[PDB]
Amino acid sequence: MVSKGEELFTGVVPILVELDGDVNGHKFSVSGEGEGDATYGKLTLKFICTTGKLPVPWPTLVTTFVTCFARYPDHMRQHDFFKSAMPEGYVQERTIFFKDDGNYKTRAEVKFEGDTLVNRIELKGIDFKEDGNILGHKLEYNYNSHNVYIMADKQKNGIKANFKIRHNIEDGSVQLADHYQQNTPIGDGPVLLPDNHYLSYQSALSKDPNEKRDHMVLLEFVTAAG
Repeated sequence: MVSKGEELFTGVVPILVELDGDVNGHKFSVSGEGEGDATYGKLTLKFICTTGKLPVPWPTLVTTFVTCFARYPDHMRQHDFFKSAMPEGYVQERTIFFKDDGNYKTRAEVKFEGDTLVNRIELKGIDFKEDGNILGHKLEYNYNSHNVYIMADKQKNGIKANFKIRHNIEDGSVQLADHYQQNTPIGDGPVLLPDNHYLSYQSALSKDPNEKRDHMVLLEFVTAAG
């Protein structure tokens, strides 16, 4: 049988992303739009900084900017927490510790508003070096592939994960961003709590040659595996 959650993702779904951020008192907002195709694990999104110049590097926000679009192959259907929580949705929280620098704390609600899948985020960053790799914009505009290990969090009726993102620094070195994550359903309904598994990610960042606002174009693929 097909679940309500699964059914909401059988075709291409429009996405809206909204973020209000404050990093060391540098306040900013970002809007994003695009589409997700969960059958292929495929996200196509464009983000705009609506407040002017983004005060942090775009790559540092990629993980923050909708895992309900992951491709869960048929044999893993009973392990797809993210879709099972829909349409009421889930809260996705992270702390992201930038090694030798500050940290982001993010809280997002991911849910449907009509036919649009919305990721609404608040981000708070503190303890950054005003001249470091983040506030000093020393990170390359690119992105590495990663596997993320997902575990059930039974107590919380959700999932958790921790994983390392390594951002390439302009001098050939790497800026580690250690991610700690917890997701919990918004509604009171049942969800699917998964066996341990992983998600394989690839992300490509580009620019729209006709766009004059500070922005990022993201093509991201995410597939579940045992």
